[PDB]
Amino acid sequence: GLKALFFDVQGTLVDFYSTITREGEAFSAVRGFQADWTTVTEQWRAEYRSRLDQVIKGERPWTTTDRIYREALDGILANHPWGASLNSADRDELNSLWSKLIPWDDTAPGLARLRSKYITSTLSNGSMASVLRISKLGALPFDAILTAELVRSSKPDPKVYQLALDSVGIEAHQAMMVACHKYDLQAAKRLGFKVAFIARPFEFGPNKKVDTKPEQYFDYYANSVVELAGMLGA
Amino acid sequence: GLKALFFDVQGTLVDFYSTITREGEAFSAVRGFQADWTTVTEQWRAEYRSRLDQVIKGERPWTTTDRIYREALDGILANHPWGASLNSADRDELNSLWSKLIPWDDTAPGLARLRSKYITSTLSNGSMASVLRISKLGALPFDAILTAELVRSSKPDPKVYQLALDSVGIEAHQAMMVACHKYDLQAAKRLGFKVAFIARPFEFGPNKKVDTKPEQYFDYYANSVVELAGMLGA
Repeated sequence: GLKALFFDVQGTLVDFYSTITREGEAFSAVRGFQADWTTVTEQWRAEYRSRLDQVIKGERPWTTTDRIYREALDGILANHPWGASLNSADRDELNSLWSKLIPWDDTAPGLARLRSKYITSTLSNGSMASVLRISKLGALPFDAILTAELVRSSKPDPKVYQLALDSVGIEAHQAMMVACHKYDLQAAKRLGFKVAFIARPFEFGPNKKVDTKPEQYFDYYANSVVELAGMLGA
Repeated sequence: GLKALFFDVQGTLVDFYSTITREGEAFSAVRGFQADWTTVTEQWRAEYRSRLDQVIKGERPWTTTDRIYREALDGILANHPWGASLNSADRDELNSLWSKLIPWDDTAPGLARLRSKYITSTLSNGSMASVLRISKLGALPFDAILTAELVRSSKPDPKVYQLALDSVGIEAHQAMMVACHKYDLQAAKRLGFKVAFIARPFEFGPNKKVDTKPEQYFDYYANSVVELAGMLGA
């Protein structure tokens, strides 16, 4: 990280857990039902992985992640009674959430600092649509917005890390990946990137354990974007 | 136009003529010679687009616009008596100016104001790296940077404007094209965009004339970005 930092978004920068469980509470109660939004979040994400692997395994073909979440919702709604009462336009509204995820309280100030010293960009699996709307809404400054949609792929596919470099015009040794997911940081480190870990102990909500162990290949390890800004001289 | 705005960059938002003629005027000073930076500019932009046209046709493998300008520089430099004295690091410098184009005075505040009411992004023909770099340099605020290198093409190719709708999630009638070039707005309007024309009479410097007539098919017609912000109520 001597010229540009690339920031994973979901979990790393934004709280999808709180977003689905709180906004979904406004959705449920207003339709007269109560839903287990903690379970729904899980089945939706897991149903998004498996529906992504198949997208990465090569049999099921590429679609924007906004379309992946929306088809995943039809699968998991079928394992809830109330899912049947939601029409197709109800589920569009429910799916819209992923373009609305909430920042962690350190994301905006640490993004602002770092960009005062660096080129900053997203490198996320979300849609460009969602990631653009997530940053505008949450006031997150970025010099640019890149997602895996632009290469029709998915991290940890090297096509995706190459796009970071190509779109900013730098060598790997000049870039650093910022993610709370260690798989992401290995693929980047395989490819020569510098890497920073932001520990996100509540990524998946209050009752779950996450993996926040340090690791030697980590160039930096931080509990917030602001702390990472401090170790990088911003 | 009611949800998102897209801006052409060269000519429309940044003063490339001043950039080359000023910064270019200092490049020779450091090295002890003189040139017509006006003449170089015209030849350079011209050879670039001719070579560009050989990649659109496919008769020439696709290269980045930065690579494309770097080769054009070699071709035009043959015609000037100070050319042989620029080694290839001298020319790499010279080529770095296309990522340093200076905003027009109005550009920064109008984009700051127009981003308060709409989603906004570049949609220019240059490279991502250049466009990202000019924006960060001129402190120009955008929710996202898009160029036609993201689809290995160039305006008025319809992909380029589709890619605008795809990334933001909006259809063409809620999107607006902004440019000082009429070929660009002609395409945006056939594809259902609203279109705003920005008149840039000094685009090519003092001793030239520029067609900046209004048109029936323009949705808006302004002499600055801050003027266009005023007309859109921002």
